[PDB]
Parts: sequence; structure tokens; C-alpha cells
Amino acid sequence: TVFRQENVDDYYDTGEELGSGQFAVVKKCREKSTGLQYAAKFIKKRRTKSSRRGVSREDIEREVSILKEIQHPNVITLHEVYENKTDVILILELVAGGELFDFTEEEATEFLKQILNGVYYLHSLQIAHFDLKPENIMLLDRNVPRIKIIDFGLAHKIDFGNEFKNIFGTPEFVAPEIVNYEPLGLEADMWSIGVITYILLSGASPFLGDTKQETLANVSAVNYEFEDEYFSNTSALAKDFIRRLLVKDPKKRMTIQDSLQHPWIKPQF
Ligand SMILES: Nc1cc2c(nn1)-c1ccccc1CC2
Repeated sequence: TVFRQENVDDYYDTGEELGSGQFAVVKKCREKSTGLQYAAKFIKKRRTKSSRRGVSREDIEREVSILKEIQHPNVITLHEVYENKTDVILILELVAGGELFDFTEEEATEFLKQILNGVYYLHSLQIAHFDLKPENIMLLDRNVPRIKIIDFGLAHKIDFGNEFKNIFGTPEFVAPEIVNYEPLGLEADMWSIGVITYILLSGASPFLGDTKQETLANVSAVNYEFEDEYFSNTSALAKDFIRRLLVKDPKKRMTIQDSLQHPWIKPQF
């Protein structure tokens, strides 16, 4: 699929940098025709088929295709796509409030519930995000707060219940099936939600070791505990919620629908 080949600079003006990835940079921008503001994500293209630098056209198109499908208040929307020789440029909704963690159980669940609603929408569409972590939970406007899940760079449509292709995010947040290079499904997202919840409530990371290999070993082993010093005041129900997500066997882990009915919620190298 081909994208808009006119110079993006003829239609938008860029401003402050908003964030980045390995082969991407995101800048605030303003559309010349309307004055509406967006975030322009410049994704570096691969220069050759054997290159390890840049993002493959296949991967870029998958992210674009997923973003086009979704319309939900808790997920980032895609406005337009441009491209040139070096970059594909996604014109995305402006999420200007920064990362959630930068910004009590009631406060934690208020944000957690919006994450759950957004993931419920995704999973309803058989879309696994595969990269859920605090850095990808943004606040639309931290001055009003509504969250927006961002960065669909690892996201996949799961049409056969699982995907088998060495998908791998950030060691602290990936499920044991990712660490062990096994078939992956929506369940992996639910693990990552348990990790996010643990950190939300405690400011501590459940599996984090001193090196990447230690973190990964800890994840695979389900080597974590609710440290009394960090969780003394936290309700048993909150811990129960987390415990049912941080389960090695994906089949035994709470689903997104389970998480919404849970008594706490219900009203790599
Ligand atoms: N890797 C990243 C990183 C970011 C974003 N997307 N991908 C983003 C998208 C829309 C608005 C704001 C951002 C900030 C950081």
C-alpha cells in the first residue's frame, strides 16, 4: 500500500519533540489548512531487504492497518500517512499530557479501568498490542485525566487464536510465553496489565533484575512477591487481581472480560 507522497512540510509545521522509539521520532505538528494539532511520528524505512536498520514496509503497513481499524477514546487515532525515501510519517492524534506514571487505589483503578476499556476494545477485535508498558500509556491532557494507549508497532491481528514469530517487547513487561518464544495471543497483554498494575500500586517492578537476562529469568520463573513494605496498605482484592494475571499458563490467566468482572474492578538482548 502506498502513502501520500507530497512533502509533509507543505501541509504541516512541526514543533516540540514528544518522544521516540528505536527507529522513530515523534514531533508536535500543526496542519496548515485547519490549524489543528497532531503528533507526527517519523518512522525510519529500511534501505535494503537485508538491512537490520529501519522498520520493514511489512511491519509499518501492519501498524498502519491496525491503527486505521480502531476508534475508541482510550486508543490513539491515526489521521493521515505520508512517506518519502527515508521515512513513513504517521500523522496521529496529539496526546500532550505525557506518560501516566510521570503524572491511592481509587486513583490507580480510575486509570486502570480506562486501560482495561481500551484493551477490551482491542481484544474484541482480536488485536493484541504486544507492547503494553507504562511508557505506552499516555495522558491526553494532564491538566483536565484520560488515557490513550499508544505505539502499535508490535500489534497483530490474531485470527487463529495465536501468532508464532518471535515478537518481543521490553523484558520487564513481557509474558513468559514471549520469553520462551512460544505461540502468543491476547493473553500476553493481560500479563502485561498485571505488571502495570503492580507498579501502579507500589512504584516497584515485580520481575526487574540487575540485567536483562535476570529480568527474563524472573519472568519465566514467575519470580515475584508482594513486598510487605510496598503493599502493607494495599487491599487483598487488589493483590488478588494482580495474582490472577501474573500466571505462567496463558490458559489460566484472567482474560480482559474476566478482569472487568473481577470484584476489585466491577462496580531482549
Ligand atoms: N514510540 C512512540 C512514542 C510516542 C508516540 N508514539 N510512538 C506518540 C504518539 C502520539 C502522541 C504522542 C506520542 C509520544 C511518544
